[PDB]
Amino acid sequence: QDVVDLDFFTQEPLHLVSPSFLSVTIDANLATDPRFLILLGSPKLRTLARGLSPAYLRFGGTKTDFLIFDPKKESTFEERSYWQSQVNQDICKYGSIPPDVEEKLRLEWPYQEQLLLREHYQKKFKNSTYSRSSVDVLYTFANCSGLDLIFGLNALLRTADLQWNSSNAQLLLDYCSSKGYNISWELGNEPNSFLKKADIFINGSQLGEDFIQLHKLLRKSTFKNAKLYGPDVGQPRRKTAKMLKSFLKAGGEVIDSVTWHHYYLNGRTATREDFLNPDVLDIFISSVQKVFQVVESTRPGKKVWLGETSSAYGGGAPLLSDTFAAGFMWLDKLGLSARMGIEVVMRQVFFGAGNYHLVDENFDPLPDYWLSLLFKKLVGTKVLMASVQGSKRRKLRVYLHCTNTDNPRYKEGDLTLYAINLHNVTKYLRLPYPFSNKQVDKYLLRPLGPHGLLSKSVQLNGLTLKMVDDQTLPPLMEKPLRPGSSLGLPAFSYSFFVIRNAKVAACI
Ligand SMILES: *[C@@H]1O[C@H](CO)[C@@H](O[C@@H]2O[C@H](CO)[C@@H](O[C@@H]3O[C@H](CO)[C@@H](O)[C@H](O)[C@@H]3O)[C@H](O)[C@H]2NC(C)=O)[C@H](O)[C@H]1NC(C)=O
Ligand SMILES: *[C@@H]1O[C@H](CO[C@@H]2O[C@@H](C)[C@@H](O)[C@@H](O)[C@@H]2O)[C@@H](O)[C@H](O)[C@H]1NC(C)=O
Ligand SMILES: *[C@@H]1O[C@H](CO)[C@@H](O)[C@H](O)[C@H]1NC(C)=O
Ligand SMILES: *[C@@H]1O[C@H](CO)[C@@H](O)[C@H](O)[C@H]1NC(C)=O
Repeated sequence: QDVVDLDFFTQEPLHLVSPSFLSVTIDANLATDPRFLILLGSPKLRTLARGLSPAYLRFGGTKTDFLIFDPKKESTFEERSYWQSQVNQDICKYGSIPPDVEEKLRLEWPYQEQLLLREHYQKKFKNSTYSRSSVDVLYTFANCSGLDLIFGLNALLRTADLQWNSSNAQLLLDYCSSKGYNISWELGNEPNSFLKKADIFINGSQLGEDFIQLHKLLRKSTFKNAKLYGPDVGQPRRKTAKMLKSFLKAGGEVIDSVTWHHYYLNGRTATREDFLNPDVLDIFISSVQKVFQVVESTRPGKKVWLGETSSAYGGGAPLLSDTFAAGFMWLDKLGLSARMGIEVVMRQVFFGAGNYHLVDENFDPLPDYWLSLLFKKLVGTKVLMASVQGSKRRKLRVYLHCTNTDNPRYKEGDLTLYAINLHNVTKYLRLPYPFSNKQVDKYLLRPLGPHGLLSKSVQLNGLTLKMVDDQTLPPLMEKPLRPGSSLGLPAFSYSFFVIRNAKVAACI
């Protein structure tokens, strides 16, 4: 019997996630050579980013601590040409990249991506500077896409006696004020590895004092209520958890959320079997619990965010992080993050170097994009609970929220269920009373073509998902089911199910 009874716990929300729960990053290394930020002027990338609104866009990464704002930095032919074409034009409606500039940057980009990835793996970072125009590219991309920019400041600018030197930050904050920019801030990226990356050790008490310093600058700015997030530590291995604890004790008062990072695997060694292994999926739960321990003992009730996360570190697992098979880790991470109290999850990366990107080198969406878009359209902020009967929940993983209220097909009280089947056979889910004779809309994702799970193309209810054109996402078409029918989930797949007229009081 491959028929599994669901239990639903709908009486009240377990947690409330932000409307921006599914958020994204742009790696700070896109600014190593700032010409490549102009790729963010693509109308195709804008269309795709808009599909994920509301969301935060976090500009950060290892390079956050090797970037220096220079208000007099010279621009390049690419940058000068891009900005010259936007003059006297509504950039959000009509902005594009000049075709010569677009062609050149796209020819150079695969070399650049190799450089960025190898620089990362060798841990040989140099300081580089970025201009006012670079800031403007990031700001307008985010603003035109309906995203909220979070900008990571360089925490390795240091005085003689090991204190953060805030003078470059001040330059930047003043520039942003003078343009009317609504930006939230971070300081430093993965401070736990500063010793390896820069042979400077900054401990968490000191980093907290640095955050205190920054908060004081933000209070004196024209944007007095700008938000401040930190400390963007790596996942909570012993020394990292100790550093998080000391940081929160010293600087925990001035941060609006606690940010940490997670990757399941080393991209160099990850296997196909690891991507489908529920034991790999389950280790994320240990990371989450350790984080909440540190936070509850120092700043209880403080919001906890995943500030940078994906399948595999080192730029992603080649031939795996950009596939349908990467969806199991991504959907499960969202499911668990919601159910365990994480308020925002920031996906490394929307676009950029690596293959854990949502959108590729030709600005085409990967399967994880489509998964993210369907999640955004269907899943609401109120987290409920589901479970499967029989204590084999490892391979059939289920999550339940109120249906997204912004969705015009659905109404107050409707439920969105989502489910992952990691068995090698089809499973059938039976809804419990009082949801057992309802109209249900199915949204089943399956990979397209001969590579099966390793495909980079995906179908929704048997229709290939593809952008209509550069300005247009497709409709995501439900498959209505017979009332009372069980919910069928093929081997190695994932699906959403919207329970219509469910009338759940908690979702109203
Ligand atoms: C976290 O990092 C800070 C460094 O920013 C450490 O603070 C420093 O700690 C040492 C104590 O071992 C201080 O050295 C002492 O200085 C006094 C003079 O002020 C001198 O009388 C002592 O003989 C000794 O040399 C140093 O001043 C201090 N710096 C600051 C700015 O406070 C801190 O100890 C570290 N904490 C942990 C738990 O690792
Ligand atoms: C499939 O997985 C097996 C273990 O899973 C169990 O058996 C399968 C057929 C389903 O009934 C599932 O619900 C069970 O949890 C492995 O031992 C077996 O080697 C695998 N079979 C194939 C054909 O790959
Ligand atoms: C980067 O520049 C800052 C100040 O401009 C300096 O303190 C730091 O040591 C430099 N680091 C590297 C790795 O070049
Ligand atoms: C901070 O950095 C600025 C700009 O590089 C430098 O001129 C200044 O001396 C530094 N301040 C301290 C307190 O070290």
